[PDB]
Amino acid sequence: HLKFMLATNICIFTIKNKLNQGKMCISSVTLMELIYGAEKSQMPERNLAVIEGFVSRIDVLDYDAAAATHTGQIRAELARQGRPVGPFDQMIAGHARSRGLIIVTNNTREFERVGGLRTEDWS
Amino acid sequence: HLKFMLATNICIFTIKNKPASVRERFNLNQGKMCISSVTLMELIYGAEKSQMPERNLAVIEGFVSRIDVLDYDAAAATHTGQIRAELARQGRPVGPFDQMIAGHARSRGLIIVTNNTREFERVGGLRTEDWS
Repeated sequence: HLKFMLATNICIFTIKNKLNQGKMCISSVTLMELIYGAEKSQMPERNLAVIEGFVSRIDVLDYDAAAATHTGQIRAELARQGRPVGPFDQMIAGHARSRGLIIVTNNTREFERVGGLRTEDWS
Repeated sequence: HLKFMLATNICIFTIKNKPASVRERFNLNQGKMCISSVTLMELIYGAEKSQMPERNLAVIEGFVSRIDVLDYDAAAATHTGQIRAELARQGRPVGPFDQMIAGHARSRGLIIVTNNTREFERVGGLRTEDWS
């Protein structure tokens, strides 16, 4: 039973070192960011290989109609507040909220603005 | 059955009947079109930020019921990451959401229908059409 959705930065911290098993997942949106980071890195093949290994340990959730609907709502509400958030961060927030998941992030201030969204900082 | 993935602006053009050539072609192709859930997100955002959220939301719901909504999955994400990295290398970036639609389409072997096409024409393995 899934309890957490790890933000992209948390995935990176976990990989680089420098917690729960079976209860964690990522949005497919975070996978996209991870792939982009590896491929643009100095060692793309090696870093891509690492990501396949990371992904095999957690669930990757498809970004579905529910995730999209929550995201659209969040984006409209944020715009009203003058509260900017990254486009992908907004999608991860919506996905998490759509799934009743805790979003784990080292940016608890950025995701704090999404109403109905619980956050933890494992940094 | 699915052959096209409609970009967000094309959906809007279809809904508004402006330019009316898009809806014309939309009707030619019933049963062969879909959208990414990413586009649904953009559509919902547009409704909810408007002055009449409930009415515009209903419009989106009515439109979407006529086409398939595909979930943005691991393959879509992976093609997107790669497309994004390649555009970056070439120094020709595109909007954050647009590239996700491009990646979703390529991951599914679909034609992406869009009023741009210059932004995506160079993407290998990705076919594009303009209904404007």
